[PDB]
Amino acid sequence: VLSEGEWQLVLHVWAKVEADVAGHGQDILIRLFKSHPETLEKFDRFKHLKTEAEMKASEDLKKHGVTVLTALGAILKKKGHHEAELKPLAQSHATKHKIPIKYLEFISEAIIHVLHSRHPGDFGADAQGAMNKALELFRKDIAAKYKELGYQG
Ligand code: HEM
Repeated sequence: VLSEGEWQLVLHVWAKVEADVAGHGQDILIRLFKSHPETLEKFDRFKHLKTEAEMKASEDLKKHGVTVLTALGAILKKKGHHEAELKPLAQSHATKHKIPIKYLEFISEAIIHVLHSRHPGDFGADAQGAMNKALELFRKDIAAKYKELGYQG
């Protein structure tokens, strides 16, 4: 469980992410799709994109970046009390999208890389540790829902 001091670090940087959700979304999806190409194959709507330049040019990709970050933001601001927000997400990602838990680990690492690139001053090692802990909590709760449904990972 994160302390109140650790949640503050998390939400202090997230308030900067929120100044430009779309640019953040874009960087994070592209980082993920380049680092772990197998993730790109889950998206019929993106599968055609072959280069980084094509990814950067895609308005639909940018739109879906905002979608993801806005959902994640709603969860982070619950400070761990995120039952109502998490449930629908695990359900669709386990059963409809077929997303292994391992990919949620990949996208976590993309989020931490981009926050460190864009926000060094607010994202020192103490902030990075807090954000890793929040993302682990997110992953741990989703994984429990997966298990229930028979999809664990
Ligand atoms: C930070 C974690 C993630 C969050 C907050 C998240 C959130 C969302 C949201 C809110 C939607 C739209 C509503 C829905 O269908 O449930 C969505 C759709 C989807 N997500 Fe995620 N997602 C996450 C991770 C991922 C990852 C890691 C992948 C694939 C590697 C994935 C695959 C998908 C797919 C295939 C769709 C449907 C897109 C479409 O065709 O419209 N998601 N996600």
